[PDB]
Amino acid sequence: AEQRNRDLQADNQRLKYEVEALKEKLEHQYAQSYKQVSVLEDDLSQTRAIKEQLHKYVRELEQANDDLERAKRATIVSLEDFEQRLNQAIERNAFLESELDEKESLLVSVQ
Amino acid sequence: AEQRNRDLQADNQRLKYEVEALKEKLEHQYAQSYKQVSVLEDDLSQTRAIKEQLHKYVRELEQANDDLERAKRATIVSLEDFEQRLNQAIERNAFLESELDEKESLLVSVQ
Amino acid sequence: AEQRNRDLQADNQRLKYEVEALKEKLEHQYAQSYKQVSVLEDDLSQTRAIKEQLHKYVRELEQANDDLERAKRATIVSLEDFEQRLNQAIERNAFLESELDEKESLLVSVQ
Amino acid sequence: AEQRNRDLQADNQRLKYEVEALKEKLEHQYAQSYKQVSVLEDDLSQTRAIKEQLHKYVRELEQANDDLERAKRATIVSLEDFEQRLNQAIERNAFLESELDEKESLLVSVQ
Ligand SMILES: [Hg+2]
Ligand SMILES: [Hg+2]
Repeated sequence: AEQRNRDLQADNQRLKYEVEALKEKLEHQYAQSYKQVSVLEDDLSQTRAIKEQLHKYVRELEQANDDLERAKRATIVSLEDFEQRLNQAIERNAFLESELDEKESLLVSVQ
Repeated sequence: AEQRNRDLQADNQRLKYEVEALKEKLEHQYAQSYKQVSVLEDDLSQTRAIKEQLHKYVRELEQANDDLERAKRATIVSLEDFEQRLNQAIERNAFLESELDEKESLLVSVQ
Repeated sequence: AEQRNRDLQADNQRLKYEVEALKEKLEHQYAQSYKQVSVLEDDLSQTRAIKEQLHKYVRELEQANDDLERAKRATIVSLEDFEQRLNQAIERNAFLESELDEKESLLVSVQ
Repeated sequence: AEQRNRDLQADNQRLKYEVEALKEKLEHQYAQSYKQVSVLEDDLSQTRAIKEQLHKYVRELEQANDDLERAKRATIVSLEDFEQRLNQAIERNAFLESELDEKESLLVSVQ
């Protein structure tokens, strides 16, 4: 009965000190995890920001590809209208030349 | 005087032939130049037609050069508009990279 | 003295429970923090890869752009060469006109 | 008698001056005809020369045109290469965007 009291007293003090030690590991572990979660949350913010920028980046490359398309069509068509004009000049020149052939036929008959 | 008759009649006959043959040489000529005049008139009409055609040729060349300047502008402008969209994407890319380094800085501290 | 042993035993049982639940909490928190840090370390190497890819691959666009500008500059040069030739064709033709004006007045003079 | 001798003389003198008047009409016709044929021959030679010049010069414009077409096509090849590279960039950066979405999910899950 007294033996038992003694040893209950001894186990009581052991377990109180164990509880105190663990409450302290838990407080360290906590402070730790709050700090980690701080950066996780920062990482989430910054990540979603970067994902929206990448999405804008894809949209912008698409727009550049549309403008490239337009450039290609603008140069070809502009150069095509020019050609129809030069072809009209070349055609007039071929006529000038046939008329010179007829003048030549005229002059070469002379004596 | 009789010696003189057979002589002057003999010599007026020679002149009559000379006249006859000069009238034929003049007629060769009068006919050759009649044709040449005709060719000359025709040459004048054809040279006038050819200068009018040459005038139309210069108007076409002049328009063709106008249209080529047109095509220069349309090519340069449309490609400049592409470049402005391309530069915009490239700027977006530069900014992504800057955000990723901001994020790398955040995470290098993790341990 | 019996009551005293009962009181202490019940104290000692509540302390032993508190000890198990503290150790259980510490473990489960250790394990969760551990899993968070792995995530962030993985996010670090991934960020470094993404930044290096965007650097490499933007270079490929500026390089195609370099090749575009070169081709475009050659197109302008050729356009401008062609404009010079057209200016010169115009001037030559002007001189041909004057010379045909000269033939006409000659034709008009000998007719 | 002597009356006839005078008579034949009036005819003789009348014929020498006919021969004179004819010889001079012939001379003026040759001055004239030479002037005409001279102009026609020179025109024939000038006409052939003008035809050569027009032909050489239209062939320069046509060569300049080929050269411009040559630079144009290299520009379109450049631009088509660049379209392929933008299409490749659109796909790559949509891949990266997906990676970031997957990372965001993982960061959420680990809280
Ligand atoms: Hg957040
Ligand atoms: Hg890495």
